[PDB]
Amino acid sequence: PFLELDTNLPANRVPAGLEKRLCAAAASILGKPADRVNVTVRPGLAMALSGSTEPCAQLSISSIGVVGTAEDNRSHSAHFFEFLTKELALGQDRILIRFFPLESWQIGKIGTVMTFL
Amino acid sequence: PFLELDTNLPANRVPAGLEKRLCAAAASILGKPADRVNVTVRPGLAMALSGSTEPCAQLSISSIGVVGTAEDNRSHSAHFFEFLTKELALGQDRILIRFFPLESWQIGKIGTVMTFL
Amino acid sequence: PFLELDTNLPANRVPAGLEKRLCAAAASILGKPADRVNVTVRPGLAMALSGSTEPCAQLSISSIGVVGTAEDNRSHSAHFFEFLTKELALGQDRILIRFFPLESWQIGKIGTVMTFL
Repeated sequence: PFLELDTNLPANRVPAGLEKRLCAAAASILGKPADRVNVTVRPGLAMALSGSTEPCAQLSISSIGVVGTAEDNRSHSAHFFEFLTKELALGQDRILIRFFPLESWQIGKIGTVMTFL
Repeated sequence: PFLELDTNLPANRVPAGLEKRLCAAAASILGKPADRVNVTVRPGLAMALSGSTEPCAQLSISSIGVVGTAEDNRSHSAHFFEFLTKELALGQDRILIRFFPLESWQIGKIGTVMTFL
Repeated sequence: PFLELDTNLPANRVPAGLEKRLCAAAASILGKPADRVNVTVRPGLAMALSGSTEPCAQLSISSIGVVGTAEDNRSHSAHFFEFLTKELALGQDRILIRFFPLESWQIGKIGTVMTFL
């Protein structure tokens, strides 16, 4: 899975090790191994969420197979909100998630694509 | 709507309050309330646009319903170019926009997805 | 084409001129002119790739027509991995690519969309 987190928290207010703890959280929530989880955190951005510049975070989750229905994404959403509200000390009104299904022909790995691996 | 702006302008050359003025602009252009507009600005990046590293900006716009046809996106494009060329003091050759339709099962909000709200 | 590169290398460890050399590389690999290539590099991020925070890079490639099959993307992947492993001095285990097809109604250029140009 690919997780990308944009936040207007400065880098020195993002907890040390967040990118590693998010790998372990995503592994349990999405049912994929932690060594196949990829996390990108982009702090110190200028953001408005719901029209407000108070601290906030945007998470994008992309994966093959597991983020492609409302019923699956409702479950994933509940668990990611619990994790992030605690780690970032944000209210649930200050986080949004987007889910993007991927197919194997879209993922370039070790000089080929996943269709052939 | 979700608006993401990448620019090679340094943070101290991006006008103060741009993320808030872009909420109000997007509200009028896309016909959605300003309190449902989300803006992310990422300044100080290394960019080439049309092969050139002169100051430039990339805007991504994602929304349910309203960015899914050529005729709608032509109108949105004209209005966003007018707003951004003035705010950033860039020529129209230095801006590109990408439009991405979303569906309600893709948006995680308050621990669920929008399909159920 | 649109190329977006996220890396946990600090800005002062990314080779000067990478955004320009990536325009020339993408032109040859994707068969589009260098003056239609757009590159965004975001350095200094907090990243884990395959569960590890060692130096790594994520590349996203979006284009009309040329990134929409496994056979095309296998070729593109091989060439981009050769370019990036040398430029960033990373192993092939530390890079992933995502490919995204676009349609002309999604691209805002000079105040319209590409459908009308």
